[PDB]
Amino acid sequence: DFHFSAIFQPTDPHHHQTEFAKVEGSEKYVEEVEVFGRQALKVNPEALTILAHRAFSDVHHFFRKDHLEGWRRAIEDPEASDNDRYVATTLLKNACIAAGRVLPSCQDTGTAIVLGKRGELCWTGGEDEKYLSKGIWNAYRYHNLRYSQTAALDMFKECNTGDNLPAQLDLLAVPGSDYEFLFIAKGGGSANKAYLYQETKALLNPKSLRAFIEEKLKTLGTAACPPYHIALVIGGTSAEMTMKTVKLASCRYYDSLPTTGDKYGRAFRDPEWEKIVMEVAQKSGIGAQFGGKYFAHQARVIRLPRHGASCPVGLAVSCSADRQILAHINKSGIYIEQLEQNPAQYLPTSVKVDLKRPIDKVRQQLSQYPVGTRVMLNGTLIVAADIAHAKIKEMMDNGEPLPEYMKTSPIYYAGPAKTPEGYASGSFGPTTAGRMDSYVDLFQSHGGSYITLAKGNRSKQVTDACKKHGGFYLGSIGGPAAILAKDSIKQVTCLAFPELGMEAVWKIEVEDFPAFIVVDDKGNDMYSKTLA
Amino acid sequence: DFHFSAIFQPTDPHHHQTEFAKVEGSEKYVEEVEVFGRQALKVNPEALTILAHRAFSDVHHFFRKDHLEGWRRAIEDPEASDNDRYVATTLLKNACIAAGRVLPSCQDTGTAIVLGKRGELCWTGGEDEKYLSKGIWNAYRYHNLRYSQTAALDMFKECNTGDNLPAQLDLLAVPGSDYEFLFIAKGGGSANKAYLYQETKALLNPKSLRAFIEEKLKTLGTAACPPYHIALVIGGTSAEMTMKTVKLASCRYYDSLPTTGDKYGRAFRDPEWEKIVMEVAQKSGIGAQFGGKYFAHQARVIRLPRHGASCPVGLAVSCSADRQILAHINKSGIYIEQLEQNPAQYLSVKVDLKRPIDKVRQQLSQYPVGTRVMLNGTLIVAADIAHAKIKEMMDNGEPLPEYMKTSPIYYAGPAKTPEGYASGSFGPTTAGRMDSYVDLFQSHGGSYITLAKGNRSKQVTDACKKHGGFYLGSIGGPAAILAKDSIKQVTCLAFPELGMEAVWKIEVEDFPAFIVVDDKGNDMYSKTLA
Ligand code: SF4
Ligand code: SF4
Repeated sequence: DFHFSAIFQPTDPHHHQTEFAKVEGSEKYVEEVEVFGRQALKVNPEALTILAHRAFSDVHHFFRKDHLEGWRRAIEDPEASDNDRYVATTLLKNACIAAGRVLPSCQDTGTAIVLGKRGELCWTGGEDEKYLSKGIWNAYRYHNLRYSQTAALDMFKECNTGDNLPAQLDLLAVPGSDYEFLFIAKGGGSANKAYLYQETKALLNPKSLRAFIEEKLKTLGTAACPPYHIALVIGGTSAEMTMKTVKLASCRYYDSLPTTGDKYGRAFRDPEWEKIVMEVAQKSGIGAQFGGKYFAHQARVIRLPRHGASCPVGLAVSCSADRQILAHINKSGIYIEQLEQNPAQYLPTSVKVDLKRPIDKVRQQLSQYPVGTRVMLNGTLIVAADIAHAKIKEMMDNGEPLPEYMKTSPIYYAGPAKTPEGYASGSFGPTTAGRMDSYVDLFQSHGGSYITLAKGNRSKQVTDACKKHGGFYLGSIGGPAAILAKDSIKQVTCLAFPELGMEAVWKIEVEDFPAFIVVDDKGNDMYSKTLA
Repeated sequence: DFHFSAIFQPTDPHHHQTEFAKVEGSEKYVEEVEVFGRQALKVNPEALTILAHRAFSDVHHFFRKDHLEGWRRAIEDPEASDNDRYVATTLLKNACIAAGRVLPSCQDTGTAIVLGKRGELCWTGGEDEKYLSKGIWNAYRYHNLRYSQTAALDMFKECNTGDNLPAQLDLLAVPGSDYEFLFIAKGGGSANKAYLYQETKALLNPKSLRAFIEEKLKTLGTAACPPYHIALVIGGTSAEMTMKTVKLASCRYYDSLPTTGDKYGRAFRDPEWEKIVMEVAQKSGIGAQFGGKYFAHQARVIRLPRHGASCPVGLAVSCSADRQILAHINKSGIYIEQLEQNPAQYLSVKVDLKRPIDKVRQQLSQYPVGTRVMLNGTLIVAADIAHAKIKEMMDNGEPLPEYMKTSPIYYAGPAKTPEGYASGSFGPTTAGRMDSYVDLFQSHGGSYITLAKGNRSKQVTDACKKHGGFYLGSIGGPAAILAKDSIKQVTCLAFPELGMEAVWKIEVEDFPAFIVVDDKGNDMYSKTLA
């Protein structure tokens, strides 16, 4: 006989385990009515604007307790490495700055994602996408965030949209008369560490699956600012469903699923395999960015049904800029998840490098030290990320020289958020280094980019380039954009390509800017053992 | 100033370009009403059951014109190879048999996927998932389809659900008072050829993008029964959004998008790059399964906005079992897309298996790869779970079973047998998924001859050379004509609890195949899919 079984059967579908705050007076936006014997809720669509505006403000200044507790664990665990403790302390101090509500926790204020669940009898007037987008627009326009969206005018010609739109608006039709939401401000670096694998039944045994996990976790590297919330989804009804599920799992949205399967194919969380993922992450030695135990805060593993011919697998992370917030609109008004507004309660050796010297003397100083050495940088950085590198390569392909401004100072891969009134800099942490790997040998062959500063492990071509050309790659801590702006970045000026907005080439002056020597001029790489 | 711009701005959002038939009497399930001054629609949820049942019945017996036209093009084009024409003719003849409404076009009757768009003022009572699922359950239970869904009792212990549930039910909240749908019966093999790449700005130039397309298309191989509808999505707001978009593009759901971008980041189809994809597909020589020009029916390329730090890319195909139906419910009733009910308007070495296997191997050794053969005799049928169970038995010290040593191994899983028929639809599954077993099984005295579809990895070529084996490629997709004309007896041999994934013993006549891998290190795909 027919038995309907929903794939997802959370025991807490409305997220009662989360603490919510009411938006004061917001009952004025809703009215209970009855039509054809059924209870319905009229919702003024301005409620959607108000809610999205608050969500995409709050999430940039505060974190959940589970995330903060993870950093505290990395500080207090005797098994944490010294670098684990240093990185987690830096990230907690960054969170304390961000809680001042001026500087966002990361310069990459993300793509705005809305998962909405509109009841059959929740009546908004139907212009939900426009009103949510207006709230998002307000959040990014009137706060010190960043416009991160790139429009395609044609296949290759691009421009920044200038407002962090469009958003990803996934509005679902569900039972009832309420409107439920998950808002995510998703960083690009962690979005890029969402991977889909097309596997088979041959994977589905303990030995094969553990070996697969060990291999795939290393491909995350440190490129998305660990400690990570790691999510792994085994199975699914389509690739897109697997990838949606792994995103939501990384946001802890599926924490209340059953922990056993059944003959109807329901989804389940698998605590045994979560523990295995954590053991693999800890034993990998990758650590909280620079070697140790704290590659991961926690793990979520969701097993899904599959077509017999298929086994899609999703792997994804939430990075240090772990930013999501639940909300709902009901007969009592607008409710939004309460994040931790006092992160300070979770709080309990270097070589000084003067960059205000000829770059060849800086190279000479760095050559004295092994990979893993912590340095403190003082002086000028030239800032250039993806679009600037591509434009400069295009100029060189058309016969122009590498610009002189690429030869005078170390190159910092970064893109700043907007500058608060009275501040020298907005949040201004590093970009993922690996995306620039194809340029390093070329630029060094033309006399520049001998020292680069960014975050994440890099490919072998960069290690080889630095050995051939007497170069270095310095790893900033990834994620602490607010404390870097507040304490280290003293002056920012636009140097080239002003038309590119935040993706222009900048000239910045820094003090006490921490980094580790990741790649030296001798063929060595701090990550060569843990990310072999 | 603020300007809202939806990412997707089709000029034909309601699919007016599609022809629909109304389900007779279905106005009884709907009532137009007015609530607080706006137009609304009451829908009896039984309409959802009726609609899903009809959609997931019709789609297994009929195709769209764009798909059928592609097979005709492959036959009529002087530049098509002989193998292109042979494969396209076989697939058209298969479609003619499926249009008899008894045998489905493919044994893999797919995962049931529903994209639904429920208007704000379309009121069903809210139990939409249950009522849609009942209609799907009805379609798979009361017709000669297949139960393809595998439930996980724990991480590794699995069972077939026995009813082709659960479905993928993606129900969206949209403006208005109607209910619009795309139903997809998605085969596993083409589902597996949905790929996500995480790229960078360094890809976004003509030379790099062309080279990327040329490399990634080859990774599709023939493993999802081409000619393909190829979809490519460049950009997206997340990996899952890129992958949803490439799925929908492959279903021609986004055909009416704009063809230029703007400063607000709207999605667009890119005809220039569609033409480039088609040029790459034709020049690859991969062909309609066995070399030629007809790797692809057509291409869809959608360019999306992206976060400056990100460039997700999706690549996906619709296979020979190209199965989707549009539908809508409105104040007049239930409307369902009309597919082509008259596909007919669009129109070797004999190998006796009734011998010791060593004699069959000796005969096959006389011929080069690319030779077309006709098989007559017993095939032993075993796919993914059966292979895993047999490996496990051997790892625990048990023999390779006798039934892996007597006959060619056909990798397949049958659909249900119609009353009065010898066999349900019964075409091949993708060979590559069994590659990890070939050397092992041959080392232990069996699986010397395998029969399936798709190009295989180098380990299989090496195994067949080391052990004196062969891989035979059936045409991929023509499951109904194979069942009607070639399969004479079917018996479950082992592991009956696995449903369609049991081991079967079948007796066949006139079963066509090509020698893809021989016993000498040669592979029919080595030039085109190196
Ligand atoms: S820089 Fe790091 S913390 Fe910020 S969004 Fe990118 S991956 Fe996340
Ligand atoms: S066997 Fe071929 S035609 Fe049938 S669903 Fe699989 S890929 Fe598609």
